[PDB]
Amino acid sequence: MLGMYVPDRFSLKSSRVQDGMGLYTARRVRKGEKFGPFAGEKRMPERLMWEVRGSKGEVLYILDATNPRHSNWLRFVHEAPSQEQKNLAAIQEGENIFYLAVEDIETDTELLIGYLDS
Repeated sequence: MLGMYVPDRFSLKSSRVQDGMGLYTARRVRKGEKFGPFAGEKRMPERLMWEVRGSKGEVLYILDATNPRHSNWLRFVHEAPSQEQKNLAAIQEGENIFYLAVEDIETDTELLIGYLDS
């Protein structure tokens, strides 16, 4: 009875960086908007994963979105093949991972995560 939830400001359309679907905007994203937190299963050390680190840089745990039942729609955001295509960057605000829009994003554009650079 339940479909996986995708907010209505986004759409799944054919990805331009991988086979299958990717997450696209269905309306504009303004520079500075942030999305999340990223959801996943908390793993101890032993893509679809984010290390979560403490104030001092020590690894607290890994968030693993491999299982769709324990994650959310941020898992559909593919990695940017080259840093020029990136329009989201991962920020760890406290202990949560958020995806931050680092430029304005037009409607009908695939969201692609990468590193903040310069």
